[PDB]
Amino acid sequence: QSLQDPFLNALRRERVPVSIYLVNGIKLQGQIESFDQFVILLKNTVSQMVYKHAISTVVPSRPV
Amino acid sequence: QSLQDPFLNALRRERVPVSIYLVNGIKLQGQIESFDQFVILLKNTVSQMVYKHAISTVVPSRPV
Amino acid sequence: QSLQDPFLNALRRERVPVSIYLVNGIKLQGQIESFDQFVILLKNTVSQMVYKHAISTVVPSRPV
Amino acid sequence: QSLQDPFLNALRRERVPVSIYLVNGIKLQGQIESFDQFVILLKNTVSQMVYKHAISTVVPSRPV
Amino acid sequence: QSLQDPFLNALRRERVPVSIYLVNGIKLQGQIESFDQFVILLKNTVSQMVYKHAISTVVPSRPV
Amino acid sequence: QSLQDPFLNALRRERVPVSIYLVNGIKLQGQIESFDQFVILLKNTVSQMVYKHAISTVVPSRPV
RNA sequence: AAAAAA
RNA sequence: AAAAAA
RNA sequence: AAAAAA
Repeated sequence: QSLQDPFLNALRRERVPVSIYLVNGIKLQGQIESFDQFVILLKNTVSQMVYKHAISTVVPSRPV
Repeated sequence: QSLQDPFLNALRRERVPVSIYLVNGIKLQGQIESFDQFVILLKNTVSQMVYKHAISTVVPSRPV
Repeated sequence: QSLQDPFLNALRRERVPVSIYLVNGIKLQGQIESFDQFVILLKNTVSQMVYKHAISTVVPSRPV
Repeated sequence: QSLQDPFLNALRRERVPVSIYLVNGIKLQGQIESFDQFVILLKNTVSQMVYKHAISTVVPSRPV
Repeated sequence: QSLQDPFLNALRRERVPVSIYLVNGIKLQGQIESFDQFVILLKNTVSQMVYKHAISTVVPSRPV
Repeated sequence: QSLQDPFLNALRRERVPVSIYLVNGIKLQGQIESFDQFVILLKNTVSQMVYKHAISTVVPSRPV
């Protein structure tokens, strides 16, 4: 089992806007387009690839 | 045996408010809803997913 | 399936200029010549080898 | 075999006060209460869980 | 296969002066003397051991 | 073959004073008493345990 | 120990 | 989101 | 390349 995947899959399904905060404190904003074991694709004006190892937190702008 | 799971599990069941300190010094506050091998679910205004690799310390508010 | 390889591979073939952001905020600019499991080859004035573990994000200049 | 465990077990056994310095330079102080493969429990006024991956050094306040 | 090793082996063979930038932005300069799976030996006035996990980029002072 | 063990082992036996630089720039000074897969034992006023994952470079004072 | 420098 | 504090 | 911002 897991908990990371159902959490991310939910923000993906529901198109909820998230804030992904990186290990350096930088805050990226957009929507989970998709993800795998090591990365998350984050869509704003463009899709960008975010390595998971650089992520602190994934915060939804509203509950799930 | 494990030490991480029992400690985290006790804060979970006992609804103990914790400060989670990140590798960059930032202090997150809330309660542990659940956790898995790589992430912890922290509830305050909302539930954010916190990656364990970004965590320094998990500090209880009261002794457990 | 993978998500990291197809995304990186598309920027490679389509000669798409990318910004690579490091875990320390520094933005590297250039094009992806190639990559493997642990590193990415980035071309600008020269080819530098960038370790994936030092990468936060890989941001395309145009959508892909 | 190992060397990390006999070292920590000694500071635990002997109740020696230690300084654990984190990767961000922060200095935590207390006594090793216990540890496993990934974390160390550090007792001061409260016990807190310190992930090993966030640790630079474990310095005793006196030789072992 | 790989791509990291042929790249480093080339800078080693050809005695090309490199700049190795660390995850903290510090820039070390010298020549790859040798390397393994986890470290690179960098020769200037003295040889020093650089852990790979602390490296951002390996930049040649001229193309390969 | 390994490269890390022979280099570290030579500084150990030859009692060579080394500077150990952390991923945060801090320079530790002393001598290598011993080391294992994950940690290095550094002696100055006392022996501190230094986690390898927190190390950038190990720099000898004299050539070895 | 900056609830966090797109 | 300092093409980068030997 | 801050022997180290509980």
